[PDB]
Amino acid sequence: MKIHPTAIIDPKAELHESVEVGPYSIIEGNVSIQEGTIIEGHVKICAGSEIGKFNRFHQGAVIGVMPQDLGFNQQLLTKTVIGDHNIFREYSNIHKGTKEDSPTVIGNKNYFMGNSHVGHDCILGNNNILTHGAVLAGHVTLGNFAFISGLVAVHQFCFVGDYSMVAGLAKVVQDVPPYSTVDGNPSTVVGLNSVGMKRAGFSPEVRNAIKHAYKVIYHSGISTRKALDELEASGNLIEQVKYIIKFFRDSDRGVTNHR
Amino acid sequence: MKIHPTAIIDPKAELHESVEVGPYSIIEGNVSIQEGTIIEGHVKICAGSEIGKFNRFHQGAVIGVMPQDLGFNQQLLTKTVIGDHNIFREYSNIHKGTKEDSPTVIGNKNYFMGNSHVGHDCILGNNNILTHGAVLAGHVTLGNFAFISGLVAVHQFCFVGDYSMVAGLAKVVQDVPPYSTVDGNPSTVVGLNSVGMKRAGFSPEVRNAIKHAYKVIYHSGISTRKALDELEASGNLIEQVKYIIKFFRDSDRGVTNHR
Amino acid sequence: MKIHPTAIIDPKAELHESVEVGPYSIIEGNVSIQEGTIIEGHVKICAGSEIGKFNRFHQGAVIGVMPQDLGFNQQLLTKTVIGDHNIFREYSNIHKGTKEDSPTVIGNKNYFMGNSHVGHDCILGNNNILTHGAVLAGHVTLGNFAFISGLVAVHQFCFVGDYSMVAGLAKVVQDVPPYSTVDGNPSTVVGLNSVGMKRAGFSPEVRNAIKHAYKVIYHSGISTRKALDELEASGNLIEQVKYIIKFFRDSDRGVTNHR
Ligand SMILES: CCCCCCCCC[C@@H](O)CC(=O)N[C@H]1[C@H](O)[C@@H](CO)O[C@H](OP(=O)(O)OP(=O)(O)OC[C@H]2O[C@@H](n3ccc(=O)[nH]c3=O)[C@H](O)[C@@H]2O)[C@@H]1NC(C)=O
Ligand SMILES: CCCCCCCCC[C@@H](O)CC(=O)N[C@H]1[C@H](O)[C@@H](CO)O[C@H](OP(=O)(O)OP(=O)(O)OC[C@H]2O[C@@H](n3ccc(=O)[nH]c3=O)[C@H](O)[C@@H]2O)[C@@H]1NC(C)=O
Ligand SMILES: CCCCCCCCC[C@@H](O)CC(=O)N[C@H]1[C@H](O)[C@@H](CO)O[C@H](OP(=O)(O)OP(=O)(O)OC[C@H]2O[C@@H](n3ccc(=O)[nH]c3=O)[C@H](O)[C@@H]2O)[C@@H]1NC(C)=O
Repeated sequence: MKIHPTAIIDPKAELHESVEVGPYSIIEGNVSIQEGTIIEGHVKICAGSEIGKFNRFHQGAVIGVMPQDLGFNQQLLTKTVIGDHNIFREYSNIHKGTKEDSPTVIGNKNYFMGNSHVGHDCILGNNNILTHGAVLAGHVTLGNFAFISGLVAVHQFCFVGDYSMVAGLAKVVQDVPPYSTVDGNPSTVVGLNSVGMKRAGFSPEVRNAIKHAYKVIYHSGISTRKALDELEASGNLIEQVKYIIKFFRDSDRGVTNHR
Repeated sequence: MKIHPTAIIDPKAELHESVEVGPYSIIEGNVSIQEGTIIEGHVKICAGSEIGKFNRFHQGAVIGVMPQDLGFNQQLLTKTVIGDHNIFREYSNIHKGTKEDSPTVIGNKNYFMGNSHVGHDCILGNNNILTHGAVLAGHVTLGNFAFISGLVAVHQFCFVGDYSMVAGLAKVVQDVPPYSTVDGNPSTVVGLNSVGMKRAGFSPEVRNAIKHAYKVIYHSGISTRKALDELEASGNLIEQVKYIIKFFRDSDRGVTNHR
Repeated sequence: MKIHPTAIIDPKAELHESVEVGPYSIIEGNVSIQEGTIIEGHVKICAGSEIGKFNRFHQGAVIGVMPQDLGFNQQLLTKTVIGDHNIFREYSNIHKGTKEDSPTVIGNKNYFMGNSHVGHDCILGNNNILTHGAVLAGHVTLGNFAFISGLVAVHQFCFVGDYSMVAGLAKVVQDVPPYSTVDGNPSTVVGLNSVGMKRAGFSPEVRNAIKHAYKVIYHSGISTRKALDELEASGNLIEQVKYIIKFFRDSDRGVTNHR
């Protein structure tokens, strides 16, 4: 329940009694911080921030700061929604939404390495890793268990599928498909994120069905449109594969070129 | 006119009366800060810094710090010259000059996104954008309205032309030509920065003349030297095109290869 | 001998009397800082940190922070060993070891530019340069006089040889061989780091023997295995060349592909 005396916390900020705030941190008004959340030193939590339970914010992390959008109205009250059990490492930088009804949303059990960045209006699910120095532009969506490696940049309006991986230094300009590994500049889909599926304990049967789905899509000499139709006409598919199909059809920017 | 009590500001620092300095910021001696400039928390403004009007320095921004030059004499009094209406985002990092008569110069209406870096002796004009995590080496020159995307690195002694764009993750080793888009590792000129010229309200006539100039240079099967001569012998050219020609001739490192 | 009043330093921390600690810095218990070491503002030195003589830690540098390893036990007492005459620039980030008997080790006369990162269990020798925004993963080893340029990422378990260079933006996934230059994504060995060998004052005879060694390895139409055997059967070799041979044989991940 210990808070450092040299912390500047607004009277109105709704901090749970268990919460810890370190030296020279600054918490603004219109802030909710729930149970078990530990804040270190020099952390800034900006107005609009709704932080859940058992999160950690390491030194210099900056939460709910202004959108890096030159057309954004700074007098607006916009939000940063953060779930439970997230870790924000040193100088990680999370920006709030650009509209009253579009917050920046982070789920549970995500890990933001030092100096990593989440732009305005990003939506992240659960158990994601954003590695050191990686930057998401505004309006980037991650599903669950995505691994984004160091110094990656993700273009605005891209989706990153569940259990996908993006290697160091990759320039992502289109969607990263589920269960897949993306790499390079220009980046391409390399193949399956097998290591991630195994780590996640996917049965060999599911992993093979995911493999067959992408064999059809990417390794059968037919267009993506025809490949998706073939998969469906094939009969009853597992939900992972239905998810792959949906992901391809709903894609806004399109899906990263295959290598 | 409000300054936070926990700020360490040198008595000699020349701050205007309107200026605002946030919690735990450190301003040194030999600092001039003009009217309307707002400084947030944990900002450091180093000796030699001449800051203009209506600038903003977000949390943790570091201004006029020592050159990352191992041969530089730290006892020297060198400057960081910053104009009006500039925005320096969280943990952005601006380094001072390496000589008494060569300051680091930033003009007006520039935007430095979080964790972006301007090396010693850089010269930047007006209305430029330095996107998140981007780094300019020492002695980098930007004109006006250059857009430099996220996690770009620019080599020392490169020039970046007006209304040019550099995409994520590009490794810039030679000049970025005016009105052009550069991308990749190794980077190349992709084509015209049409989006930027339109946004800037260039007439179709000017945009087409810029297009014709580069068609000759890059798309007519002739050497750059011959292409520039052809353009001039063509008669009276618009000033944008004369600027393109001058930019190519005055280039020190040469101009980025075309794709 | 001057320490700022607003610094939070643990009573148990073993700081030499000459040491300087700037405003709003935080030093923890179980910290040794030797003679002549200057710390600026907002620097954090974490438990386990053994800092030598005449080092400098610029504003916001974070030393001995927790490993970015999700399987690491945070209750463990692990170390960060730093030698003499090192410079850590603004917001540079050094992480401690993951085991009691495996510290993170930095030698002497190294330079860590702003926002550069050394992951858990890295071993660095002397006179190395880690340029702005560059990131080393955990278990990265650098020898002596390695120059690592801006925004480079180095994969876990890679070795970087003496007097080697890695250009901006390079994605390093295998070893960087001694006296060599590595570049790109995917990165390759470009050739010899001649500039670095000359700067270091290598005689033309040694530089030529290094050149001949790599000519055999990389420019004689024979496998690396055969090339190394040929070099040895050639007779008495200089120690630089023996070092090249050893480096290739002892390599864990293998050595970066040649261009
Ligand atoms: C181009 C290199 C970029 C380097 C960036 C360094 C950032 C700083 C990081 C450091 O500070 C902290 C420290 O580095 N953290 C890492 C730590 O060093 C490492 C221990 O060595 O454990 C993990 O690395 P992991 O690679 O996840 O486990 P491992 O090495 O056993 O797996 C080997 C291969 O598995 C593939 N793979 C893994 C997962 C997956 O889902 N799919 C997949 O194929 C990957 O491509 C990888 O090449 C930690 N997480 C991270 C994010 O690094
Ligand atoms: C490889 C991806 C790198 C991602 C790096 C993210 C950094 C963090 C950024 C976030 O935090 C904040 C947040 O991302 N800021 C951006 C914000 O998200 C976005 C709203 O979505 O508005 C702008 O993006 P813009 O791309 O300028 O406008 P828009 O998306 O409508 O234009 C589409 C295309 O126009 C081309 N183009 C644009 C200008 C030009 O002159 N020429 C040109 O061709 C570009 O190549 C681009 O692909 C904001 N500025 C910036 C710098 O991102
Ligand atoms: C892709 C560009 C990446 C830019 C990243 C900028 C980071 C911020 C940096 C700034 O803030 C601070 C500021 O930039 N620091 C640099 C400073 O600007 C510069 C003065 O201009 O002096 C040095 O640059 P150096 O390149 O070492 O000396 P020089 O320019 O005379 O050598 C030219 C060529 O030598 C080759 N070479 C050099 C050494 C070697 O061993 N082998 C080798 O071949 C390199 O590939 C290089 O292209 C300083 N060190 C650094 C690390 O930049």
